[PDB]
Amino acid sequence: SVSKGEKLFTGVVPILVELDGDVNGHKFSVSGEGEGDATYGKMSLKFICTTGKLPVPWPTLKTTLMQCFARYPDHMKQHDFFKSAMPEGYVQERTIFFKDDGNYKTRAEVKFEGDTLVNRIELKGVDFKEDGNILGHKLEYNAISGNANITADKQKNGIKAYFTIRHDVEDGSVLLADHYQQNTPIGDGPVLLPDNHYLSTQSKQSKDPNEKRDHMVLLEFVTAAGIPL
Repeated sequence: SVSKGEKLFTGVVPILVELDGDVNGHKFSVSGEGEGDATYGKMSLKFICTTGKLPVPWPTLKTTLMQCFARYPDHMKQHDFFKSAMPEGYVQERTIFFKDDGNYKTRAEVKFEGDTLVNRIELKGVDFKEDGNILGHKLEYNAISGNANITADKQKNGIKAYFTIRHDVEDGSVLLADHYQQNTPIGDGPVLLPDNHYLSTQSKQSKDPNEKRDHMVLLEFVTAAGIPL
């Protein structure tokens, strides 16, 4: 027996995201909603800080706030761990090390609740500088793109990923955010353990002009690559 989780993604899937965060004791929550269309690698999303002003920059939360919506080429479909874990889902854990600043540790469960793909997340950040580029809100609000490298993790029946995001800082410098990721299935069914490959993300990031809450609107396109036909 093999998984049939990928069949859950052939159409447009509603998305719901919930995050509770605590960075240097500053607590906050974020909710998000939108839709995923994995056939085209697409997600349309809007996130809102439900506790008032977000105490860290939106760009620092982007990667934390659903690699199951990636478009895998037909010739790479046997390497799509993320959909194979569905509907029971996966746990996604990261540590994100911000160069010369603190780190985020995140734990998420990504799974279906009925027809909705839900991403529930805890985030804890420690050791940040109150006057640094993060807690001081010195990061440009601009889209991020680029690659997430994926490798099998057979010992955990899952995957690992690694990549670094280069956040633009308002002084023209770059803040490097070194990501280390581990995903494990929640259910006990069959999963796909991939050969090495990457996910490439193209993003367009905006504000809703009528929205008074602190928020972020994204249009993301994510494609698997790195294995030749």
